[PDB]
Amino acid sequence: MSPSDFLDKLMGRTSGYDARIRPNFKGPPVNVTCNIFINSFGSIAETTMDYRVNIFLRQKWNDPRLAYSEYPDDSLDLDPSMLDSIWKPDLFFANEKGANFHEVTTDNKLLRIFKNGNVLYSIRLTLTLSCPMDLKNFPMDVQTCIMQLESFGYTMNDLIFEWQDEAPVQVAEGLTLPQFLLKEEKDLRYCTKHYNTGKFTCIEVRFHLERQMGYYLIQMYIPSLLIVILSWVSFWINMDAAPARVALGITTVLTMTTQSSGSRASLPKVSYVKAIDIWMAVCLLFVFSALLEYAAVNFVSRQHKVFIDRAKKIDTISRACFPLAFLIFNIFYWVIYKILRH
Amino acid sequence: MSPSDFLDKLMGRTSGYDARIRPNFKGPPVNVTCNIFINSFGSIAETTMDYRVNIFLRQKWNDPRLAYSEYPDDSLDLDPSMLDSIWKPDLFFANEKGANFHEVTTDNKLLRIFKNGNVLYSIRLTLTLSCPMDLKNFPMDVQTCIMQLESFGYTMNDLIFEWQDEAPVQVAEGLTLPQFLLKEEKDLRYCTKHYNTGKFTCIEVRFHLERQMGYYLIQMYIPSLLIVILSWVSFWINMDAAPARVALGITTVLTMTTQSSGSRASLPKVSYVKAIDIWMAVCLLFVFSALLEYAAVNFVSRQHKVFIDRAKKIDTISRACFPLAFLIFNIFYWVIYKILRH
Amino acid sequence: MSPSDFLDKLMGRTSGYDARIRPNFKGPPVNVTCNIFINSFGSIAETTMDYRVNIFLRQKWNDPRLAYSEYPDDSLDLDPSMLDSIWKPDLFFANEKGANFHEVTTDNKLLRIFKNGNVLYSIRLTLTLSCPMDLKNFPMDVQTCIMQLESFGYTMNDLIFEWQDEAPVQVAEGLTLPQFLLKEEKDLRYCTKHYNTGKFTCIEVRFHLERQMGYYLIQMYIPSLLIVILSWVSFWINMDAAPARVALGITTVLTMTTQSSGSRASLPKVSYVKAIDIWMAVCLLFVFSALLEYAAVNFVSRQHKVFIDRAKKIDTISRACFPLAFLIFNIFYWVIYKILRH
Amino acid sequence: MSPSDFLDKLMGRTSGYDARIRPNFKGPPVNVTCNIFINSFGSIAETTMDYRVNIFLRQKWNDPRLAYSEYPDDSLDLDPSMLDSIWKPDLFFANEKGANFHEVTTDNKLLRIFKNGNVLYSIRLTLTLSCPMDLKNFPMDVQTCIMQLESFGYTMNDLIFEWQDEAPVQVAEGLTLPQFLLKEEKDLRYCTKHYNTGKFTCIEVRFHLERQMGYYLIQMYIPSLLIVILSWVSFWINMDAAPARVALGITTVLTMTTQSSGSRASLPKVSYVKAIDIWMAVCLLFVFSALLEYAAVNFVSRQHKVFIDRAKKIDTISRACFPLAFLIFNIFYWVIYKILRH
Amino acid sequence: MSPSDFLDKLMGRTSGYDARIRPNFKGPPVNVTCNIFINSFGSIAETTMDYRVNIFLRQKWNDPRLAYSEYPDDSLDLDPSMLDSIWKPDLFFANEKGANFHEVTTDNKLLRIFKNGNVLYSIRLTLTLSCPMDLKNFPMDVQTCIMQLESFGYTMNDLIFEWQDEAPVQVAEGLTLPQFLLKEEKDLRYCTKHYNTGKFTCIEVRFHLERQMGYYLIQMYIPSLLIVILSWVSFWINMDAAPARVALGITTVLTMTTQSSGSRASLPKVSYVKAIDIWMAVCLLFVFSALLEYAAVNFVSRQHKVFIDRAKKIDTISRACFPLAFLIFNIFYWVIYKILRH
Ligand SMILES: *[C@@H]1O[C@H](CO)[C@@H](O[C@@H]2O[C@H](CO)[C@@H](O)[C@H](O)[C@H]2NC(C)=O)[C@H](O)[C@H]1NC(C)=O
Ligand SMILES: *[C@@H]1O[C@H](CO)[C@@H](O[C@@H]2O[C@H](CO)[C@@H](O)[C@H](O)[C@H]2NC(C)=O)[C@H](O)[C@H]1NC(C)=O
Ligand SMILES: *[C@@H]1O[C@H](CO)[C@@H](O[C@@H]2O[C@H](CO)[C@@H](O)[C@H](O)[C@H]2NC(C)=O)[C@H](O)[C@H]1NC(C)=O
Ligand SMILES: *[C@@H]1O[C@H](CO)[C@@H](O[C@@H]2O[C@H](CO)[C@@H](O)[C@H](O)[C@H]2NC(C)=O)[C@H](O)[C@H]1NC(C)=O
Ligand SMILES: *[C@@H]1O[C@H](CO)[C@@H](O[C@@H]2O[C@H](CO)[C@@H](O)[C@H](O)[C@H]2NC(C)=O)[C@H](O)[C@H]1NC(C)=O
Repeated sequence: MSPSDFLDKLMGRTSGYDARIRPNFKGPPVNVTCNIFINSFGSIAETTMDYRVNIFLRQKWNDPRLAYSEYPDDSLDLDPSMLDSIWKPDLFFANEKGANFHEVTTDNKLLRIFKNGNVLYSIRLTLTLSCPMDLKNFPMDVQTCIMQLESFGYTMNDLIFEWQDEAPVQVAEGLTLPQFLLKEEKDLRYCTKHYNTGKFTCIEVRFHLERQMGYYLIQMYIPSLLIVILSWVSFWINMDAAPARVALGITTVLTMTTQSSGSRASLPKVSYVKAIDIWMAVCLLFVFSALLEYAAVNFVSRQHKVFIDRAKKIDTISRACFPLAFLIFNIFYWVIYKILRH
Repeated sequence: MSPSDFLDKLMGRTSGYDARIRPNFKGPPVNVTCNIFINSFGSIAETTMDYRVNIFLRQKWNDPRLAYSEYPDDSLDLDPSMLDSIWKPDLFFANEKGANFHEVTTDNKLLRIFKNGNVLYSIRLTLTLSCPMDLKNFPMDVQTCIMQLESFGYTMNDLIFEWQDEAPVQVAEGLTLPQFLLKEEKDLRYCTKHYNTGKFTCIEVRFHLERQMGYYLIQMYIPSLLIVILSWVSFWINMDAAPARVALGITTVLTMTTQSSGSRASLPKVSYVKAIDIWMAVCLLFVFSALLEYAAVNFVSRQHKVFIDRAKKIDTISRACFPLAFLIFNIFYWVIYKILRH
Repeated sequence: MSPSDFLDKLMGRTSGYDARIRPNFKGPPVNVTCNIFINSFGSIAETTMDYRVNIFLRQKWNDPRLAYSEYPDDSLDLDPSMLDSIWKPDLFFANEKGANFHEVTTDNKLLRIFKNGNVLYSIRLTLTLSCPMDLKNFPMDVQTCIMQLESFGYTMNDLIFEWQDEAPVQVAEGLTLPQFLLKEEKDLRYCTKHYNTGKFTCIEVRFHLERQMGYYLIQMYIPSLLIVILSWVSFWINMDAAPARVALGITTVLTMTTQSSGSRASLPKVSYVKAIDIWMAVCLLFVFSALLEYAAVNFVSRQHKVFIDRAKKIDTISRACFPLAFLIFNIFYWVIYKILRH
Repeated sequence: MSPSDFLDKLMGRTSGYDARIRPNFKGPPVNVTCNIFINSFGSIAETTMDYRVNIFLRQKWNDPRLAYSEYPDDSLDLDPSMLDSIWKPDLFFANEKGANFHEVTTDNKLLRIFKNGNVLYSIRLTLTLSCPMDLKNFPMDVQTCIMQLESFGYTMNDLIFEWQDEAPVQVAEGLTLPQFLLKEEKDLRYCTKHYNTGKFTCIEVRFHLERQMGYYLIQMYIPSLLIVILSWVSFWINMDAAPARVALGITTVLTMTTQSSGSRASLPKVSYVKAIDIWMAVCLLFVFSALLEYAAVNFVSRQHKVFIDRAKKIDTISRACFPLAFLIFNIFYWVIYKILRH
Repeated sequence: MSPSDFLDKLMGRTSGYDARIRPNFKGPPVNVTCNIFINSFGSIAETTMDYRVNIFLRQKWNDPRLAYSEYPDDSLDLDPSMLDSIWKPDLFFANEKGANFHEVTTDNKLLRIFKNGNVLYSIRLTLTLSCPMDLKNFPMDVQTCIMQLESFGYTMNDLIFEWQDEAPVQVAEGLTLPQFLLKEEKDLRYCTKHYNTGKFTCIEVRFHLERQMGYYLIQMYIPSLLIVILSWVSFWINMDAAPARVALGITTVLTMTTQSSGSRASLPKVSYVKAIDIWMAVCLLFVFSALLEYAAVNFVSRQHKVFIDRAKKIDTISRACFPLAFLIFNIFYWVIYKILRH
């Protein structure tokens, strides 16, 4: 017998199957088991606070009205064009901003019915899910991206969503990200919603992303430290070398400003302060104070042996004072961003 | 009895229900109560003057032709595919530039009919609403974003829109914005339209957004002030140090110009003047005048004891005159932008 | 009687109404009166030469086959889903690159039929209309944007388009533009097309846009003038101060180049010369000549009393010669761009 | 008689017209004459190698099965909704990456049938056609854009495409391009394809685009030449002026680097060398050699009358040697890019 | 006889053809032979890790139920509108993020049936395929782009995909890429998938892309080397020339920083270190050490004949030491990136 003809007998008007009535309409709720396979992951943007995924979604549930025993085959396949003749759960993604299905060649959907009445429903789709980001410690920050699966109009006494026991969420190997690193550990939660109407089923997954630091370390932190160090060689130059010392100080200030201005074009645009901003401001303050040191030294010396000793004392003190304060600032800055980060 | 079969009897040709005829076609107008739940908020742009939202819209009204008493159930659910068989209000958003519905998995729409005839209609959609912006005080500015709900072809004697009493507008917790802060207070208005045809119902909501200032303060205002201060140390250098003083002045001017040029790439593009532009121009004028001070001083001295006293008097006067004028400008600038802002 | 049932009798097969036959098929042409209400205006781009509008379009014409007298009501409303059962003009926008209708909630369309047979047809749509731009005087330029309404396949002996007498075009209050100013005066034209087939009806509107100048004046013209002025203080420095004068000249040249390079990132990208480009080049030429003046002066002096007088004469002449030529250039530049602009 | 009723008799089941059978199914092939009218032209990009057009396409062919003599009218118009009931050629654009039709108001399509059986089919559509570009001589380059019209599944013994004799291709007046100039001369070709199946008809048009040079000349070539000239004034300064000469040389190098860095942001991004790159590198090499000249001169002089003569000889030789080599390079560079360009 | 009427007899209800039943439903699997012709290739982006293609896909398989002998014609063509009445393989692209078909003029699809029952199915479509990239050696890197063809719901005992023997993959001549070079060699693989359900057929192709180096060599590597060389001329200047030597060193540092900042805007944005970053950092370290050399030399000399000899010894050693270390670094850097690259 034709499988299509058998499916017609199973789900036609003579059978009386109603696609708008859920299975077990009188008694216990329907239990749906879900799996997610992630094919691609990326397009993480802070201007819109969202990311893009391409996933495989599989749902399994039992429909006692679809049980059959006459047909020898143990499974039956349904045409994607007739999927509206069967009951399906009204799943939707809560934090979703855009989605679509895939139609290249044939429609990317599959539905299978077994002898006992179990239904397997696997579909492929692309999502744009929103995720808030903090960026308060931007060079050293960890972000969490979630994905919520919810029912639209069924309460907990009608529909229940559960994760699989073996492997709910899997990620294809070889995926890379230009800016982040996706950790292998994932969390499965129960974010049940409580409204006036009642409780609504909802399951959640969490992804942890860590940002790499090599480019920032080699392109922003090291040159700033080198410029700050170069600003210290003024204290080792003779005090009667004003056209050299003043020029060196002002050119170090200019170099610091050009470095900071160049670094701004390749950073996220936010209105609040970040750790790299704090570092940049402190380096600018250091190279700014280095010039006032020599300004104070030149005035005291010109004032008319005691005067020329006091001017030299300031240089000898500064030679050891400036690196010590810089080191104290460095250790304070690094411990609170590499330890106080959980 | 099947709920779908009962709905067919209620809204079929035998019943004679007409979807193109509003409820109470002869007498009083229809009253519609509206709720809005905001899921996401962002994508605020000044180039296009618009923002993006993802909302839940709920409408409630009474239809006496849909009252039923035979069916034991107190509520009935309608299939989203047959929503064209029932009368719905012709609501639309007046300041909308783009909208779409959501179809991932099942269509994201719901319609419920109660025994007395009340109808609940909840749908999910994404909007692109336009909002004019001023940006005349750009670092310290407050913007207001509105959302207008209007009827397309029904006058006030046929259709009336009202807000809920309990909670018209709600916002999901945890929403963040890269540039603005959304205040918790919202306004509900009655922006009724008066045309030649007649009065048309319209309700409005207002959102207040405040821009943060930490990044601008730490990256634009402070370095400019530091450069202006550095330009003042020329007055404390010996007047016979022309290769030092001239070089310091011209390098401070160059540093100011590089800072201003670097800051321009990360600002909104408008054709009118802003407060940050005023600040930048004043700082440039100060560092420009500092060099002319020394130009005047070098000429008077070379002219051939009275001459060398007059040159020193200018330096001694400038040492106190320049910071005083800068302080006066600072307090004048800050009070009119932090007080005269309502 | 049901209005829908009456409309069925009026426009059914028993009536014999044909939607593919224009009114007055044998005799005089159909006269259509048009109104346009503009809701939003913006997204003006020079890379693609186009702008975006959101408008309300209303058309009115008389159909003698739709006259009715039995029904007491003075007006009848047609369902948007059945709009294909009535004859409508084949209007289209000639300079249009993209358009779409609005479907949020219900379709944004309306059709009304009166007793005498008059038809009112109001619809809402979004356009992307193309407009060529010159940008030859870019800081001080006026652009004109047009909007053409044309018939696709009807000649002047079948279809005629006319503007309203009272108010063809209206603009909603409160619209702002980030770069331009929209003048309140509009033009109504008759841009009838003449082809081999015959004359085709076409009406036109014109919008005048003026660009603001405050940002450009405060950020490009003033700093360049300040740098040019700073380049003149070399003539007031002692001629035996080569490490000061040469450094000041070359640093002014460098500052001019940095200002010009920074200003380029925020300007329209075209391949022809603009007024701001002319100004930038002239300022660079001035600061370039200022250094050659001192180069000539240093050589004549070293050559071995008559020689040291000739060198001083050049400085004394230049002190008055350079600002005079700059002033002459300034007045010549400004009069031809603020007067010869119509 | 109704024209629609006559068309029904002409192309109904009683007539037996088959839309899947080409005219003259047994004998000679069908000859189709094509016209193209271009409404807009632009959006030329090198990152994607494509351009955008909005055109009117007209096709004419003879169908002997559609000849009529009973109806007095000499022409008949077909409804755009019933265009699938008639045979049309399967034309498509070979180098097309994206296309769509226009539906604002009514569908922008037209089909007319004459008494002898001739068919006129005019439609409006938007294309995104791909064009490879070289950019090897980027400031002075000419690009050619093509447009291929091909049949999908008909060989030369079934379908033949021909251009019109009078005016195949026309361009609307007033079109402007921000970067290129469209020449008035166009080419018509026969790019017939030869495959295993057989010969397939294909016609081609070519457009020639020339890039303007005013902006590049006034903003890149002239300032570089001015900086190179400024680097030559070191040879006219006294050899015992090291803090002036060294500073002038290094500042000219820095100015050259800043100019080159600023110019890079507004150029096409390719991985191969361009003429502007060659010019930039040569200018940098010149300003680099100018400093080594003075480095060599200072060492020879300090070495301890014969020594001080040799140092002066180098300066006197360089004063004439450097501009001569620069002039030779200039004429060599310009002749091979303005003559060897065909 | 009409070919459409013959096709109706062949694939109608009287024939009993079922489009949901694969050929040879009881026995051996179906063998499908595939060809791919690439029309365009480009839009390679590292922010989204994907590329765009426009291809022709051809599939051939044998259907014994479609064999015919009555009709004299050796081939029959099927209408694209009725393609759902025939069985087609459920091919899909595994690494695909977006796809669409082409409808300009007629639909771009073709299906032919021969006498023995063979089916030829050629269609045109556009893809957006994802490809991970490394960019760890960014100036000198080779990337591989794949394209996977897979079945959605058929195991290896039902459906098998094979490449053609003669020419599976062909590329149109004249294709260019702004950044890469496409090698002429391609690979054909068998990437069969093993799941819990069973084995699924899958074929793969690989494309090798090489990045050109001319622009990077002429714009980044050469100027950095020139600046490093210019930093070495300090060792040939007299040690008592502090205002010259210090200024030259600090200006070389500033020039290096400006070059590095300018080069950053035109590079891919990643968070890990690249070869160009390593080169930039080493050049900055060299120009940084050159200034400390003179700082050490000036202090030793001022300390108060033995002292003035030790200071000169450092300069004489550095004159040969610095270029030697630079050369060693250069050869080490180039051999490990031009040899250790496979
Ligand atoms: C769906 O799962 C729930 C949870 O296991 C089932 O509800 C339980 O059913 C068992 C019967 O074996 C009862 O003993 C439990 O008390 C039920 N749980 C609760 C909280 O009441 C439910 O039966 C399942 N649905 C179906 C159709 O089997
Ligand atoms: C919709 O609301 C309006 C406003 O309350 C109702 O109009 C009023 O109806 C009451 C009857 O209880 C009258 O006493 C008032 O005079 C009415 N207001 C006005 C301004 O005339 C209207 O009845 C409501 N619609 C329905 C169907 O109940
Ligand atoms: C549409 O408008 C035109 C222009 O007014 C009408 O044509 C005129 O009709 C009057 C009749 O009252 C004649 O006296 C004029 O000579 C006509 N103008 C021309 C140029 O011939 C036309 O009648 C209108 N259409 C309809 C249906 O009334
Ligand atoms: C389409 O055009 C071709 C080319 O002119 C026609 O083929 C020619 O027909 C004439 C008959 O007048 C013959 O004398 C020529 O020998 C034909 N050319 C070739 C190359 O064989 C063809 O007849 C035209 N199609 C129709 C339907 O008229
Ligand atoms: C599809 O191709 C496969 C592989 O060649 C065919 O399977 C083989 O069929 C031959 C019969 O000529 C057997 O001798 C081989 O043992 C088969 N291979 C295996 C691995 O069992 C298959 O018959 C082809 N399908 C059709 C419909 O002809």
